[PDB]
Amino acid sequence: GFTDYKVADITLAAWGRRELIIAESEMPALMGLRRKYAGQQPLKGAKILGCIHMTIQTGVLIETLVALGAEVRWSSCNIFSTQDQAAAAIAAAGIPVFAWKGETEEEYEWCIEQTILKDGQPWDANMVLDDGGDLTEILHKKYPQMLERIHGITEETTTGVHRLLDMLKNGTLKVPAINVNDSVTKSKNDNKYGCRHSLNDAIKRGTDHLLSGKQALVIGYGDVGKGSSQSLRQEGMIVKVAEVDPICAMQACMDGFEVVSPYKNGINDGTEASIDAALLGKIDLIVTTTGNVNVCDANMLKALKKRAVVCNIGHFDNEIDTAFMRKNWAWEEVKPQVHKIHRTGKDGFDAHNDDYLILLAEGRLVNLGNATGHPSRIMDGSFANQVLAQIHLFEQKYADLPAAEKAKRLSVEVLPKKLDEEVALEMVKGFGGVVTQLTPKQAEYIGVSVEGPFKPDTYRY
Amino acid sequence: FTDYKVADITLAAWGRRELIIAESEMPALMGLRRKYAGQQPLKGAKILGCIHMTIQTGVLIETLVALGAEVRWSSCNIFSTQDQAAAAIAAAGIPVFAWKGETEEEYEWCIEQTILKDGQPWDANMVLDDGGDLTEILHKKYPQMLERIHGITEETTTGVHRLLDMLKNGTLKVPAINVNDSVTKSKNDNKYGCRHSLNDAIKRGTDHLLSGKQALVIGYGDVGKGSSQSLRQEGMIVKVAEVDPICAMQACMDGFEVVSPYKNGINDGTEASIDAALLGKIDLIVTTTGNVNVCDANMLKALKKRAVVCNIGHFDNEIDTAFMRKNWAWEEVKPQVHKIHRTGKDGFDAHNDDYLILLAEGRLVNLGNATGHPSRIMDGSFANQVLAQIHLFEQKYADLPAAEKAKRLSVEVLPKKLDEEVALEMVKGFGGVVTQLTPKQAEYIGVSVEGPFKPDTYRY
Amino acid sequence: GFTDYKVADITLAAWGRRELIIAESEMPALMGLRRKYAGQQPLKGAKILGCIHMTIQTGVLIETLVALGAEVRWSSCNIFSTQDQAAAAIAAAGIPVFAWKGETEEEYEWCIEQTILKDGQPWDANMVLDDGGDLTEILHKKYPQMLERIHGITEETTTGVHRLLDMLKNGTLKVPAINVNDSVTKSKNDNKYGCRHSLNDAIKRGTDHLLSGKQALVIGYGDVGKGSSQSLRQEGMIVKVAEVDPICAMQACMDGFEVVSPYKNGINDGTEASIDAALLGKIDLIVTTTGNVNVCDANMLKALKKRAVVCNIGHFDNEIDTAFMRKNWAWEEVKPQVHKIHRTGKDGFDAHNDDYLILLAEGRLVNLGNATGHPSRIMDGSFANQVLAQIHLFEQKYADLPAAEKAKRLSVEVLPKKLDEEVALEMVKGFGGVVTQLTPKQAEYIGVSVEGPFKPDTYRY
Amino acid sequence: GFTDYKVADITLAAWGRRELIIAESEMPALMGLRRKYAGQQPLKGAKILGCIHMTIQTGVLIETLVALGAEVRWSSCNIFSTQDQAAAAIAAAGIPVFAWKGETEEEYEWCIEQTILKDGQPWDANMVLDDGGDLTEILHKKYPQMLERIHGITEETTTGVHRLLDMLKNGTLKVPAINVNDSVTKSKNDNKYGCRHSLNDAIKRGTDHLLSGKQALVIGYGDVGKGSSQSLRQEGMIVKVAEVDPICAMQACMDGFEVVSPYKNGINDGTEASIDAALLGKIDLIVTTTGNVNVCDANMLKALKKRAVVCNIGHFDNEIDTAFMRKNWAWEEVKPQVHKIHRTGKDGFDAHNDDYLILLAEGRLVNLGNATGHPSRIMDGSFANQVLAQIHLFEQKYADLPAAEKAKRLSVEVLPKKLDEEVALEMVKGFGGVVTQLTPKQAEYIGVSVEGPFKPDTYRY
Ligand SMILES: NC(=O)c1ccc[n+]([C@@H]2O[C@H](COP(=O)([O-])OP(=O)(O)OC[C@H]3O[C@@H](n4cnc5c(N)ncnc54)[C@H](O)[C@@H]3O)[C@@H](O)[C@H]2O)c1
Ligand SMILES: NC(=O)c1ccc[n+]([C@@H]2O[C@H](COP(=O)([O-])OP(=O)(O)OC[C@H]3O[C@@H](n4cnc5c(N)ncnc54)[C@H](O)[C@@H]3O)[C@@H](O)[C@H]2O)c1
Ligand SMILES: NC(=O)c1ccc[n+]([C@@H]2O[C@H](COP(=O)([O-])OP(=O)(O)OC[C@H]3O[C@@H](n4cnc5c(N)ncnc54)[C@H](O)[C@@H]3O)[C@@H](O)[C@H]2O)c1
Ligand SMILES: NC(=O)c1ccc[n+]([C@@H]2O[C@H](COP(=O)([O-])OP(=O)(O)OC[C@H]3O[C@@H](n4cnc5c(N)ncnc54)[C@H](O)[C@@H]3O)[C@@H](O)[C@H]2O)c1
Ligand SMILES: Nc1ncnc2c1ncn2[C@@H]1O[C@H](CO)[C@@H](O)[C@H]1O
Ligand SMILES: [Hg+2]
Ligand SMILES: [Hg+2]
Ligand SMILES: [Hg+2]
Ligand SMILES: [Hg+2]
Ligand SMILES: [Hg+2]
Ligand SMILES: [Hg+2]
Ligand SMILES: [Hg+2]
Ligand SMILES: [Hg+2]
Ligand SMILES: [Hg+2]
Ligand SMILES: [Hg+2]
Repeated sequence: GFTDYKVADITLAAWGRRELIIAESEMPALMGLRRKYAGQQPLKGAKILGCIHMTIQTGVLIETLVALGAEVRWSSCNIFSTQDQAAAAIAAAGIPVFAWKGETEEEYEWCIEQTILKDGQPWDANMVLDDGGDLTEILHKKYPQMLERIHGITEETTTGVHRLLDMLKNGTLKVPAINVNDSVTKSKNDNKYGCRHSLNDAIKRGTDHLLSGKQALVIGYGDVGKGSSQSLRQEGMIVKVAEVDPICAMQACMDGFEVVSPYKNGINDGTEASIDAALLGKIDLIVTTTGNVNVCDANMLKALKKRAVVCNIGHFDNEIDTAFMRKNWAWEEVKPQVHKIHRTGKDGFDAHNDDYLILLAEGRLVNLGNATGHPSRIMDGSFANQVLAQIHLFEQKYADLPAAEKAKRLSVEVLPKKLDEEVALEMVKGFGGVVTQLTPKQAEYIGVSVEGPFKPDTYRY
Repeated sequence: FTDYKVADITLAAWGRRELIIAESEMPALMGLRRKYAGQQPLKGAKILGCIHMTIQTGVLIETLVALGAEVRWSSCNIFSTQDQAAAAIAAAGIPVFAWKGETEEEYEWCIEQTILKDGQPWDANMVLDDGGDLTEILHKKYPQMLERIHGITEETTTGVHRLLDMLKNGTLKVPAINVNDSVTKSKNDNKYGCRHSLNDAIKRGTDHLLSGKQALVIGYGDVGKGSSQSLRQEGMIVKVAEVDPICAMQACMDGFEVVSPYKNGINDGTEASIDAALLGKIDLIVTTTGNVNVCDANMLKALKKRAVVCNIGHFDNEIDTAFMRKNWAWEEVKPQVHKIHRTGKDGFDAHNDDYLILLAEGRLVNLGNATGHPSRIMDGSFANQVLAQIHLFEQKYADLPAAEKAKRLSVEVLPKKLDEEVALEMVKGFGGVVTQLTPKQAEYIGVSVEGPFKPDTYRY
Repeated sequence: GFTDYKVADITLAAWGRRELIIAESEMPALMGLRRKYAGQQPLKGAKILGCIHMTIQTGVLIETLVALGAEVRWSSCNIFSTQDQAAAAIAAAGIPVFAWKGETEEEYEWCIEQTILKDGQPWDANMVLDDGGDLTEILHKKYPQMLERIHGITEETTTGVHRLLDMLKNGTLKVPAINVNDSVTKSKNDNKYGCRHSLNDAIKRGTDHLLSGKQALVIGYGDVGKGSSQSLRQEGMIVKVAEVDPICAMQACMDGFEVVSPYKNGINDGTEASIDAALLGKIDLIVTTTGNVNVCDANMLKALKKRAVVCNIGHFDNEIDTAFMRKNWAWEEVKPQVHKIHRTGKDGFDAHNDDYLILLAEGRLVNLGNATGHPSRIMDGSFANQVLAQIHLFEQKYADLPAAEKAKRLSVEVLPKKLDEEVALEMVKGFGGVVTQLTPKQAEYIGVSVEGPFKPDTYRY
Repeated sequence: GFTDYKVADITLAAWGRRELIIAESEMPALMGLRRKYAGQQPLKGAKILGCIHMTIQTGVLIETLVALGAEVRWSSCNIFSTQDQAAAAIAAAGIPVFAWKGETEEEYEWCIEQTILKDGQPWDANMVLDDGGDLTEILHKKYPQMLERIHGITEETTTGVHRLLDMLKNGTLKVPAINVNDSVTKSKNDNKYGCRHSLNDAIKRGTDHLLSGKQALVIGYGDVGKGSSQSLRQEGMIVKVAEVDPICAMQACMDGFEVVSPYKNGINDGTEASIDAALLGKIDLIVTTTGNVNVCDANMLKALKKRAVVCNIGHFDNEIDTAFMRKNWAWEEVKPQVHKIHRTGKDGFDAHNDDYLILLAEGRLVNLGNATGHPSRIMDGSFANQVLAQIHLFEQKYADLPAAEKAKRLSVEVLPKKLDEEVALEMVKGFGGVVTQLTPKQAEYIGVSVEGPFKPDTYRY
């Protein structure tokens, strides 16, 4: 008689379970942790609030946490990112999950509240696993009594880590966090290769456009921008890159991309006159990758080539000024998470109008909104880090420390390099890769253990 | 002017024509030349320099001199000098001791001619090093000169490793700047420089088709990443070896098969541990590690007939060339190309089929068989070298009280703001246009509109 | 009260129409023909039996034939290739179409029969548009009388053209044909670049597998093999290629692939001992591209690495020995067109068994079965050629010619190079591409017209 | 006392011989022919006039002809293409060769005449091996009596075949020819992948310029322009392509290039105003690949970005208007085959002038002029076809045919596909590739012999 969940359709569970059984075979780092630690039950007593895209990959993460002893209550961190078969399979396993594809904002907030509250009162949570910081913010603003008994936060993504550091700087962070994003087996695997796999995927599923021979503009060349640029260049797009960071721009030039600004001399006045209309009038596809605000602005949207695709793969939809488009232009749904936005005006359009843009996932993360996000074998790295981070903070028991002892551990830290390497090794073995073992003489020559770690903490890979 | 030794001074006019082209390819370095000419920030600097005597190094040397410095220069490798570059520098009245094809004895004699002027220690007060050989000779043989030296700026991964070892052991006597770990060095030169120059060197030495053939790249650090791409972009089927599982994961995701020369990755020192089936299919092996003996005698015995062997790490002992010199007959094809006949030491059949081709006698192949990295890439490295010389010279460490010294005795990198300023001049060189953050966006991500744009933790 | 159709769900018509309007914007060659010829109605009196994948792209073709004066009756040429929203939109425009995704063989045969018959009697067809030759063969074997009134066949694909050339050599071909496949703007566009876009697309939709770092074997390196190999390599697969043709093998080597045989020394002795078990045990993905029979045989399937994906992008499913798999192994449906094939035997599978292969689209064309086939901007070339071919053979009126005139025109021919060039020019202008105009001096220098054709008939591009 | 040669430096022979011995190991098709035919001496009595770039590769070809029984007299077909060590090694083997790197035009013509004449009178030539048609033209215009006793011409390159086809159409061709260029193992090997190898090679040797991140324009997208574009794109250049052939242009778009014209709307109006000065002012590198005249004209050269590199890889230097630059601008030699062309005027220049172009090889084929041309393993295919073509025409003995029989055989033909396949098979084996053998059932299914040929003559690969 399990009823503590809300999903689109519980009858999708058998399909979900079939896809989780496949995903386990694609996630050797995560299933290596499930096997190594099952006997010790390192998360026995852990009560984890989780807010991360309710995908098949997240299903394998949740079932690993539970297999190691945890109880969880789960929600998705985006209105369009749930895979309803994954949510159904987790609910069918007796796990509280509140998530469906195509939530309203009001439904999204309700789902997070259903994880925080059990039977109308605060759950006895003692751990947080977050992607983006929405759940972390809600606890700090609305449930400070709950944070007293929470040992830590493990945060998936660049934007969430930024939010945590902002809190730590202001003295408002209440519990220590692990920056899961900045493991190399997360940042330089998931953020880059995941977007390489999933950006072109999402654009094909939404539009079935040919990409070969068409013009793209990628805004940003961080980890997401580098993967996104490759996703499109490998398909034969002519890609131009925009950046504010000249080091990232230098990489884009060396990687074979032209570096351009939407604005004349890179100076945005706020005026239409500052827009490079000739440049934007040639672009078939714009992708935002920044974690910043209004990097695809109203004046750019007005200047884009007719019938251009617009999408965002950064964490939050405000990278694109979709509010401007909702206020001024007519939205025609092609199919779910695909809109033609008619620049002829707000009330009504001609069905054969040529002056439209195609917006994917209403500006929300397009890989998860229009496809299935990153593949299992990539999310293996991110989620093996999540499990190690949950074990570490749970074992430290911050909530039970005296005040003077809390003050010494209240930090946002990354996992040790040795753990990042042990995750990587399982990922390499999963490809059938064979790492060389250093001879004792070689290990002495370069000043490392045969076991590693192999690099200094300053190393950038 | 006679205070120099080069292959042929008559090559000076050609070297000057190529320096004028290189200046047009090096906007970051020429931007510094123009920004700081007025102030003469290196007036009174006396720089001992030991780095590959190429056209690119010529532009560095003339930048230092234009900013007020005096220099004395040698190459840090027996095969890396461009004789036209060394001639142009000598013709400009700068002391330089370098030629392509030095013996080891000539190599040591060149470094000693920088250290000594007219038979006595030069009054040197700055060091610019690539690989640590000059640093090491000053510490072991000329410790007194180090009492008047304000610091060392070190170019390469291997040299920085040697500096950090000295610092660990308390033997380092002057502070150093790790130039290698600017992003506009490590993630520019080490990677993209090898992408440009490895296939260049192979083609000039052998003129072999690369497309369709099998390569093994040992290492997947910055040099191994660039080397793998140099080969893959030509259509090679590239396999990668690594001891670092994170670097191996990157190779797998970059589309390479990750393999070991040894069964299960375990080198037990015996022939039985060699994966003979794997090595018997390899047409090209490239070492990129900065480690010792990563292409060993048993690997060399197992390689496919007529495989090419080369090293692009700093030192020749990545490959066991000593083994080949002791066991096998060397046939010079042309300078820096040898066929190594596996049939015996004291002769070979001119038509023997059982040989390897060794490039640059196992020394850095890009510089030995071609011209190393291109100007527009070395612009990043060398703009960092100039900023690093200006910083340590302005700090005047040799002139500080003992207590002040002990606090400044470190191996540091340049600040990120300077790395970003070098990158911006490189981007403008390509006609790239960086976007300016709005005040609202700068507030939103918590940075200055001017930068720096990233925390020190950021890996790019 | 139109009712002369059978589709999955007429209510999908509005969605189909939205996608057709987008597809028109992606198909400048085909809509250039619709606009150039509308006034002249060159297919006035044409009654076309068509049997080509009922996709959005085929809808733009159909509505082009109709806009130039044709009547059509339409079936799909594959049980899984129909897009139900495309079939619905065509049914809704009052065109007879018999097609849905997931037909049985019996339902496939029934749909072809509904195009051939109108009200229980042979339709007064006078033109055939075919893909693969099945409708051509049915007319020749079962409705020979109908071929007396038919002016010609236009055939889309390599396999269909092979079958026509066989009929012509045996004297069994009754009407003239145009080989549409061998326009350069078909064979060197669709067959190659279409499979580049759509093979990785279909594998991602079916499995969501990471491709980067995994081992593929592509059987064949013709136009489909070339595009398929690029589809996988550009995602970071380690691709090996098999071939029987040493010229195509040479091209694969030069393109940077290792050329291997599933068989020791390339010799299939029919025994397990001739299988290269070491090679096949490292393969994560096998793709058949040959148009030949049993190129992924039972012994190969037994030797494949556990959890390998198996698929076919050739015209017919017998490239893979799926009959062996149905007889011997247990099929578990993951979701439509995705089956795990448990190598543990016939009489039950374990949900958690690790010893299975994944078969896509039951061995049928994977790009059309698991995704949407080639994109509109590629099918533009193929379908502009189809329209030109239909116009040409309909204008020649073979059925109306005296016997001695017929004998001189009974051929399998390609379209003239000038029309291939004019299709190409419209495709290039669709990218914003600008061709140079030869000066008269340069035209004279190379022996051509400023207007083209630019190349001799021998030219291979 | 052999003296019947002229080379730069006979002391380079031992170096040339060392490189020939390495080249033999890289040319398995050509050394397979040497082994197959040495016993039968099929070129016993052949007296071959040869005019083809005097490289190491050409050396292996010459020594193969000689090993099969031929005598030759040799010249280079370009003033800058000779490798002096190769010429020295051939002279040291007692073979008449007249060739050095850096000939004047007068020396070039003299070398060809030294092959034609032995001891001041016509040599008893009976075969011709040409690359570009210059020897063929001289024999037709100046030595018709020598053509009476010649059995055939074997022509290497696209430009030479065009010249033969013009002579055949005008009835002026006096002996039959084999078009070697249009073997697939020539045109789709040498012309494409040779230039892929050798273009970037020559640019790096001449300039040592970084190519990554810079802007290129390739004029033409036939076999040489396809290879050239890839040489540059694989280095990270941003490549734009010009074409007059829309089918070639459609290939460029689909391959991921922007297709542009040096002229506004592609139309040369006779004036500077029709030059797209905005486009050319961004180009760092222009490469001509056309076999046409003045495709990089004076007005394009005036508009190019300061410090741009200019080069040609088509057969003749007149692709670029170098006569304009010689008449109007000051040439500064950087080093051999590298000139800075100062656009500030003819008389002199400032050493630090910024307003110059860098011209490679004085506009002569840049791969051979600034590097070593194509590699041995590619030239293997071309030169195996040359040997087969020499055997074929020498065996046919056209010179000895009566007039009525000559008229039936006077043709420009390609080698049969079976021989092109046999060359490709030796090249594939050279890579370690393994071709699959068709089973009898598969051979019947696709209508071919198990031995091949595998494709119809219409097939384009
Ligand atoms: N969709 C996914 O699956 C996914 C995966 C990982 C991360 N993310 C999210 O993607 C975003 C980017 O993450 P990341 O790891 O690449 O961050 P990052 O810091 O590595 O890169 C962002 C880049 O944006 C650039 N930028 C900022 N403002 C700009 C502007 N106005 N114009 C141009 N460039 C500008 C920065 O200079 C920086 O290099 C974050 O919101 C992150 O949480 C999404
Ligand atoms: N030729 C050039 O122009 C050039 C340019 C830059 C640096 N360098 C030199 O190249 C070398 C490498 O520099 P880097 O910056 O790439 O260093 P790095 O530390 O980034 O990379 C070296 C890699 O070698 C790997 N490795 C070590 N031992 C190994 C073994 N036994 N088998 C397999 N892999 C092994 C390490 O795991 C590491 O990832 C250094 O010697 C450096 O000074 C040369
Ligand atoms: N799925 C699609 O959208 C699509 C697109 C175009 C064509 N097609 C179909 O794809 C198939 C191939 O078409 P194509 O145009 O590439 O034909 P093709 O003749 O160009 O190539 C087929 C290749 O298969 C090779 N081959 C044959 N038997 C082989 C074997 N046993 N092992 C290895 N290689 C073998 C041949 O040598 C040949 O090079 C045909 O059935 C055609 O109708 C499908
Ligand atoms: N350097 C080498 O080693 C090498 C190798 C092979 C061939 N070649 C020579 O290269 C040249 C090209 O040979 P190919 O086999 O590529 O010929 P091709 O006929 O395949 O291609 C030449 C292309 O140039 C295009 N073209 C002609 N005029 C043009 C113009 N004004 N603007 C743009 N495009 C234009 C044509 O449309 C055609 O596609 C010939 O001279 C040939 O002899 C040189
Ligand atoms: N399939 C997936 N399942 C769960 N989270 C994912 C998936 N694809 C991408 N993400 C995550 O989305 C985050 C952005 O909210 C990224 O940091 C990444 O770790
Ligand atoms: Hg979340
Ligand atoms: Hg999120
Ligand atoms: Hg750039
Ligand atoms: Hg040095
Ligand atoms: Hg060095
Ligand atoms: Hg791997
Ligand atoms: Hg069909
Ligand atoms: Hg079909
Ligand atoms: Hg010639
Ligand atoms: Hg020639």
